[PDB]
Amino acid sequence: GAKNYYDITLALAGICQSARLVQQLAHQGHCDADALHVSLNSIIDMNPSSTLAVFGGSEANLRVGLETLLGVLNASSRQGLNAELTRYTLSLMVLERKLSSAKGALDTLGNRINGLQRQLEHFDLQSETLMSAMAAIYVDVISPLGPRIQVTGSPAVLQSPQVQAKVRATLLAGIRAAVLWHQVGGGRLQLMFSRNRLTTQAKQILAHLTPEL
Repeated sequence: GAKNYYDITLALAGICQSARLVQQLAHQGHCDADALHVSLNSIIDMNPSSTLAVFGGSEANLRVGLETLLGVLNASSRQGLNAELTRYTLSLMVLERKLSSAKGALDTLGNRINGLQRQLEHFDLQSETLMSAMAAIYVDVISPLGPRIQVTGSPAVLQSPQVQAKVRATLLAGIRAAVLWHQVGGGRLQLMFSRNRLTTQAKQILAHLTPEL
């Protein structure tokens, strides 16, 4: 309800989970299938009753994001594989701010997302058809609002249109988490001023998820 770090940490973890799945897809051509399922579902899972409900109601569904958030906030090379994750997280945050400023854009986005029912009737969420349809929302509605997010990895892997579609759909999940992040009190300054609170909160959730350790 009132602004709190538990909810802000969860929404940031959703942004970071998109960043990490993109990195996996760009280098390997495949990613954590359970995490991708959670992130893609967050796009279509209508009228959530809490922040955690966006991600299916269980903290375990954000494990990838919560681990990623720890390195994005505290790992400080501006280089290495870890720095790719920071670049993607910040680029999604920048693009979301452009989206939320652009008159009519969030309305267009919602209408396009609900229109995925045109294909969901016949095809599963993780199918090529749906991945392509999700990618087209990102490319048609969001990406034009700034210079492209630069995705690198294995150049030949990234030549696959199926990989490109999975990457764009995962970016759309990242934008959707960034909208939530701002709705629950996150933002540029709040992040500058709360890196430890967020880090501590993420490590507490990861401990809660691991009673055997």
